[PDB]
Amino acid sequence: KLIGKEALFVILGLKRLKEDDEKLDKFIKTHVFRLLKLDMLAVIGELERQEETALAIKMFEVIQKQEWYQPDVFMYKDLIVSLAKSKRMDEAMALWEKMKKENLFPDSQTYTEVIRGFLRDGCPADAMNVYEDMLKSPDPPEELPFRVLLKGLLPHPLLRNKVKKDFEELFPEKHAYDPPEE
Repeated sequence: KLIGKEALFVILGLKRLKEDDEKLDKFIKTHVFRLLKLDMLAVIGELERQEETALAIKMFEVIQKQEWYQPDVFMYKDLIVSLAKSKRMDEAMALWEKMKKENLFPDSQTYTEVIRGFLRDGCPADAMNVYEDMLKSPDPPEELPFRVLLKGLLPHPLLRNKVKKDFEELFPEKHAYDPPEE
């Protein structure tokens, strides 16, 4: 992608001061608060990609305070997925709960990516939580998230069988000629 000069200066400075709480906070107040919207999104996106999740959480906190801020599912998705990839499952789940409270609407790929993230980290309970949220979505569920779950839940046949049963009951016709279980 595409990272401007101010955004790049901030990213290098945050990573530089990462372990000094004192210097970091002053740097944030001095160089990060003035960032324009596009540049803040650019900085949090790069931190998330690099899995500098502690700095990303700080950026998200600054962002929420901005005059232009409006809760966005993708902004939450990106952070949660970065957290799961860094094995901060509790922080990730907590952000997912906060997202739900803001009444946002994950698309199917969002449910699926979060679920894959939790399963990868060996957290079936968290995956199932997101799965149960997916079943309550306004949208009808797509099959892909079920295939992910059934393959990630082999070591946990009670969870896997429950998912398998939710599918057959939700897609009687589709279960028949296209098993996600298979």
